[PDB]
Amino acid sequence: SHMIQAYLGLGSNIGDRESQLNDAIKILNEYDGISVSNISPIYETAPVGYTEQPNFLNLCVEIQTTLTVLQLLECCLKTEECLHRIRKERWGPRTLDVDILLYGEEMIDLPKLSVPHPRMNERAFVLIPLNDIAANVVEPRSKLKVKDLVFVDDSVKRYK
Ligand SMILES: Nc1nc2nc(S)n(CCO)c2c(=O)[nH]1
Repeated sequence: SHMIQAYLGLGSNIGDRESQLNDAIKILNEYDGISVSNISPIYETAPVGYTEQPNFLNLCVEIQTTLTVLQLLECCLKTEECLHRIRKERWGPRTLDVDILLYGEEMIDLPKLSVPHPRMNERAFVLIPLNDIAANVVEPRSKLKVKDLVFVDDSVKRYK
């Protein structure tokens, strides 16, 4: 029951993107061991990786959690599988990504999981919305607080 403060990164680029983010937050907070305590603004971001796909909506969430980072990962995975289910086949699959960004001030390096991801520092679609809710949290790989990692990126803009 020692509570860890974690940050998650959420994204959806196809379907009702905002409603997808919204549901993921709700589902995560429904776990006995997770309490959603803050949410960033939503940002519309240009796709990173494949450039030929729709824009994402991204946000980040602060949680107070008594789960271990792997149990938290489980909750993330279950939430993805759940909001991926088709609504109507002809509409196609729905989308949602939920990543653990920060878990207390710990560096976690397991074969199935790295928290923070070592390349998270590259991602404005993460850092910008992260900075709205975790500006003063130290990202342990770099040793920089999130407010000092965040950089200018015009491909990321507030959505509402
Ligand atoms: N802008 C942006 N690009 C992305 N590429 C992938 S893959 N993803 C899914 C997150 O890993 C995203 C994303 O959430 N936002």
